[PDB]
Amino acid sequence: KKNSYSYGWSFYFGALSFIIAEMVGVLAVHMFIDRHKQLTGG
Repeated sequence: KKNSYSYGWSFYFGALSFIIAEMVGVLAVHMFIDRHKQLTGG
């Protein structure tokens, strides 16, 4: 006990990649719904 292990570096890059990929996905759904609403009207 009392080892004080650190999660250090690029494990955080995996975490940031999660956040970035999810923001990408939600913007993709934005593009779908707006692009379909464009061919709705007249």
